[PDB]
Amino acid sequence: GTSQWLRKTVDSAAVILFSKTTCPYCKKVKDVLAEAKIKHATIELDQLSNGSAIQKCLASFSKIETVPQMFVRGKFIGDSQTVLKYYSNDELAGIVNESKYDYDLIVIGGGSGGLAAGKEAAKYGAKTAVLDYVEPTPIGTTWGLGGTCVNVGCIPKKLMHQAGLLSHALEDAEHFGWSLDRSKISHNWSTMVEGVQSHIGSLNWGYKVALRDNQVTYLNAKGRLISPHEVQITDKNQKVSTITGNKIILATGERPKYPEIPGAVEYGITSDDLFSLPYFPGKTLVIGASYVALECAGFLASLGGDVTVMVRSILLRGFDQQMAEKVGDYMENHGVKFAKLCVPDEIKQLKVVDTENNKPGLLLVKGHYTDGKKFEEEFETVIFAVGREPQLSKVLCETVGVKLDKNGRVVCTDDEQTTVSNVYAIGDINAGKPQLTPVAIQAGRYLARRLFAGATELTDYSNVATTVFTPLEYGACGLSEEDAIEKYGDKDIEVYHSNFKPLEWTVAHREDNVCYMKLVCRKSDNMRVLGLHVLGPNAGEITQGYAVAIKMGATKADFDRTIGIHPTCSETFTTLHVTKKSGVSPIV
Amino acid sequence: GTSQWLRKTVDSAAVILFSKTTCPYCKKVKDVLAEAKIKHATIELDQLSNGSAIQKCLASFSKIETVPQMFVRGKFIGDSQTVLKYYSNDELAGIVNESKYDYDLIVIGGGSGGLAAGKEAAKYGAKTAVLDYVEPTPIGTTWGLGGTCVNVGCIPKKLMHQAGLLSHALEDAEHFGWSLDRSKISHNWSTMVEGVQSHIGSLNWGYKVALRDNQVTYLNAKGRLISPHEVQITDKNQKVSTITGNKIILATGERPKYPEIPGAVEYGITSDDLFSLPYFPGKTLVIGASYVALECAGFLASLGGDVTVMVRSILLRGFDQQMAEKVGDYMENHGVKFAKLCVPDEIKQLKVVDTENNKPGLLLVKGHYTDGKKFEEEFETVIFAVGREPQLSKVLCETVGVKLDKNGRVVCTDDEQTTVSNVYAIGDINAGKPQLTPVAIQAGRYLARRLFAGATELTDYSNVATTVFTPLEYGACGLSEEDAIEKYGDKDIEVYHSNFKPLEWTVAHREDNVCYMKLVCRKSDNMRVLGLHVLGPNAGEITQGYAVAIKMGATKADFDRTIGIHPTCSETFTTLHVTKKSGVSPIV
Ligand SMILES: Cc1cc2nc3c(=O)[nH]c(=O)nc-3n(C[C@H](O)[C@H](O)[C@H](O)COP(=O)(O)OP(=O)(O)OC[C@H]3O[C@@H](n4cnc5c(N)ncnc54)[C@H](O)[C@@H]3O)c2cc1C
Ligand SMILES: Cc1cc2nc3c(=O)[nH]c(=O)nc-3n(C[C@H](O)[C@H](O)[C@H](O)COP(=O)(O)OP(=O)(O)OC[C@H]3O[C@@H](n4cnc5c(N)ncnc54)[C@H](O)[C@@H]3O)c2cc1C
Ligand SMILES: OCCN1CCN(CCO)CC1
Ligand SMILES: OCCN1CCN(CCO)CC1
Repeated sequence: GTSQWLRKTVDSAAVILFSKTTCPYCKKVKDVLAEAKIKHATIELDQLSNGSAIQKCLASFSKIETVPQMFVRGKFIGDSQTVLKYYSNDELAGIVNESKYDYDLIVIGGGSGGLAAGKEAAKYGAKTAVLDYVEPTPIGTTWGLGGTCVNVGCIPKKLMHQAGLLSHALEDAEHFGWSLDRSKISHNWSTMVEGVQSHIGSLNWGYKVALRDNQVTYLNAKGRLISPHEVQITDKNQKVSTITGNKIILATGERPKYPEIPGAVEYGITSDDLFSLPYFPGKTLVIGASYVALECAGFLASLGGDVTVMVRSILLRGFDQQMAEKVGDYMENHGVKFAKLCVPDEIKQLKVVDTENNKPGLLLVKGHYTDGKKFEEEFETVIFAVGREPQLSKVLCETVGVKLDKNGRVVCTDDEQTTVSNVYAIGDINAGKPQLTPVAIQAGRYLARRLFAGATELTDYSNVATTVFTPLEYGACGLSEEDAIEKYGDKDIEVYHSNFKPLEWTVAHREDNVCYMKLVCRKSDNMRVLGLHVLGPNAGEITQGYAVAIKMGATKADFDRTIGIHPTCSETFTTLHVTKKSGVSPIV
Repeated sequence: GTSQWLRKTVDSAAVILFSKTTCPYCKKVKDVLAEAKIKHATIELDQLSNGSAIQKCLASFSKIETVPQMFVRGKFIGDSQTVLKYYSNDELAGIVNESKYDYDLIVIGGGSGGLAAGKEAAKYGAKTAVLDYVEPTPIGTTWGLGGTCVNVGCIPKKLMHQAGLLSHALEDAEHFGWSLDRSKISHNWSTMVEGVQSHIGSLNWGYKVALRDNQVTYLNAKGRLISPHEVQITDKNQKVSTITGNKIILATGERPKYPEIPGAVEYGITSDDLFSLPYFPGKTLVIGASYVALECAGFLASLGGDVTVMVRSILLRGFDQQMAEKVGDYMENHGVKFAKLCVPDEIKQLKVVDTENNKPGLLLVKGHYTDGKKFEEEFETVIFAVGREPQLSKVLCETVGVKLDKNGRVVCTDDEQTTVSNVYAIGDINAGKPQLTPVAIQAGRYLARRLFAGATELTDYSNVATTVFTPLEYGACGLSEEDAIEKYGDKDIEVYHSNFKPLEWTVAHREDNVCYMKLVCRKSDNMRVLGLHVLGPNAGEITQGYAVAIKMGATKADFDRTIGIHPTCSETFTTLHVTKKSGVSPIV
């Protein structure tokens, strides 16, 4: 296995030094390379348990068993005397730059995963290019470098959520003694958008600086993989050229889906448009029941808007359905209207958007309920949040041999390798994986280290915690209650649960017995915690730390023996005692 | 060991049933006892690995080896036929009520620990009395049932902290698009206090109802332990009587210290007075540098007050001093003045408090700095926060034989037992233990289960997480960096750290590179996490979950392999990479 690891590492690293921490010759070479500004990976064999075996195995590549040993792109370059010879003869720069390809790595896609992968690879001397292109939405919306999360996802979404949370902060402040006249307080959408967009702009710019400062080539160009090592690029001017790369990372993400009904593309918008919308949405219909749908509906209602969500069947399919119902119940009790068991048939235009005065248009939405009654109501804005999908036939020619599944996502090994052995895929287009920004980042950074620094660590995609930033937030890590029961059987599952009330809600006169948490546990495995679920404020902060404990195999006894921090919401996880099977009420 | 456990369990339980989950005779007895409203502990031997040994060992108490076996106060009462005989002859109630003592348990002190202990004990049939008396402060302040945290500690402190946090919420709201005129917004102290006190009142009342509903006797009386089983009580009317108890729990807590300087008792106040203060403090001097001092100074300044903290030497002695300095720096940058290296000499009165119009008085504080310069400044309110101390010579006669340490705290075994074998101590008066409400609660609940339900589980007092609710909150779990270095040596310690910026602070134009976190790790123990530290918003929610992982022995690798929740503050713990020894800046 050492041999297989070493051969893969040598074949793939751009520039790599096999070293020992206590060798002056190893240090001679490192100082030369640093002085010449030559970035490289380093493997200190005296820090590896099988370093002595690695050292002997190196002779199969270099005919020598000593350190240091320098490799470039699979070729043994030399020991210390040889490296210094190249340097003193001004030959070293040419040696370390020789490649069959323009780049060691081409990343197609400049989002959460691709930027993380490209930046990390460049640290080890990989000559890296990152391609990013944002295809405009149907109304023409585009944005800068950084991907979905930065421009039209997690970042603006949570900032507008915070704008919404500040509404309840204004309400609460009076009860806590602050003297303010709410009846003169209103929200200005475009002032909020301008602040959000200024921050996004600082991220776009920061990423461009980051890539420059790491000697990564950034091309604002659409990339298309035409053969395993050839990426055809089309720039702003429609100029087409081809660049070649040793390793390719596909990191192209997804875009919103539209339903195939008249008027949807012409008159509706998606989340891609919402976060830079130059007019206030006004009275809004959200069609959809995903976390995007409910998050957007939620903050729009807390900003004072007249909001309706059209739900075909259930909320948050794939999430714990008890929690999903509690999430939606809170929203309905706090101003969000729900058109349940309802689907849209047609969007018709009644007024065009006012580009000069930044006012929405007006739309007539026709639909129908399962009981046969018709839905017909006017809205100023209609947001479709009915799923997202990859768009790879734009990005890889069918002839390259990269296998997709029936949803168009890339079929990968557990080390992100596609069916084309130099081509990898990370982030939302990697089939089967949780579609989250920190997953994409960990996947890309860890992959880059395996490709170019000899690492072995894989990304662990199990028990990845999430938070839905609805008006009352929902954090989760692990299995839903229903999935646990399906997998292990009802008799092997114990669920501990409790309502709770944040201390902050007491003086503010908010609800008893609405915030809620539970631990879904496996009886036959020492009451192992299979799933953790919390509905309450700051739910992402609550949940995150428990994800470490769940990764480590926490049991109910581990939660019990831990002491709470008081007064917090999270501490209630350390004193749960009511089981669902007991039938005792969880209210407090 | 089974024999020692069984003998202790039988001797101590008030009413206990040795049972098997699948015995109809065991169920006959349980239904009788439930019908007769006889509360008891139950031990299901068929759920214990050594139940068959326990079953045989029971014959040494009962001459029989079958289940069920019922015991009362150390006496075998009978099998099923005998218990039913007592019931059918109307003799059972008398049997289960016979005791050498008025109570199975007397709790002296109705605070966090004592209420938790008393309520839990009563669940197992322990006839329980809880005594609580609040000695008035020097200005006459008193309050109701529930202890320090409920009335004059964690609960009002965090509510006033929230009032302070809402100030920054009003500031932020404008940047997020809300239109409000701050120049007409002010804070009303007494409106806030009235809300806080209404909540506290609901807790006082809830505890009284809770005790009634659990058949606990609540005596609003000062208790004094005069012999191992005799508690002398003095009621509101100065009527003195004696009650007897089998087990005694001392749970009497501490009160604020005053320095011995002229005017301190006459003209200053403490936290005991602050949380119900009927006048606004106005321009305030806090003398002290504890978490109480800094928490109180912090919220008073965020409510708009003119606040100074007088610091003799350092902040937060006993806490990580890097974090303490960052905590204080934030406060100084946000309106809190610090009189450093300064001590008070004299408080003189310039105006008496206005009891009719609810306005503060006025005080002249004279003090001196270490460089010899004099301190002389006027304040409307002076708060002493210079430590807390037990007051047990009021509570136990010296002749009883309960050993105290040199600070007046009770010297306990690891199961809370004092040097008097039926007398236990929990909470703040238990020497050496973290002085926190959830510790007191876990200690009392777990002790009650050992005394009256045959449990063996001890309270684990190690790595107890904390949060200081200063304007920028500070959460911690485990060792300070300096304590780790002292214990293991600098060469065995690695510290990973980073600044961060909450997403909520971006649009709000708050500080870069002020929030901060670190993991203090042990190199020779697989990079075990010895201490976790975070300065930032919602720090108690951030910290809590990690305390489970630290309890389980988390390493740096366990943090790394866990995926972040984005966007949160807490996720930065999952991607730390800068070490202090590297010298690389932690800024971001
Ligand atoms: C509204 C919304 C809210 C969200 N909120 C959260 C949240 O709170 N927390 C969380 O963890 N996740 C959240 N997500 C998910 C997160 O945004 C994605 O998981 C993440 O962005 C995926 O990263 P990626 O690198 O796979 O793709 P992306 O970030 O989508 O980046 C892919 C980039 O490649 C570009 N591209 C596509 N094709 C090409 C091509 N041929 N050539 C060049 N460039 C191309 C794309 O235009 C894009 O810029 C949210 C998503 C949405 C839509
Ligand atoms: C300002 C302040 C803020 C705090 N904030 C926090 C925080 O945020 N989180 C946290 O975990 N901890 C906090 N604490 C600590 C917490 O309050 C204590 O750890 C906790 O209250 C100790 O509980 P206890 O049961 O030991 O004693 P107490 O809660 O003090 O209860 C003891 C009771 O016994 C009464 N008593 C005393 N003698 C007698 C007697 N002879 N007879 C009858 N009754 C008697 C006392 O008057 C009191 O009512 C704070 C403390 C203070 C002062
Ligand atoms: O989109 C469906 C995602 N789904 C929700 C999160 N789940 C994990 C937490 O319970 C798993 C899958
Ligand atoms: O009052 C001193 C308390 N002190 C602070 C908390 N510490 C633990 C977290 O680092 C331990 C002790």
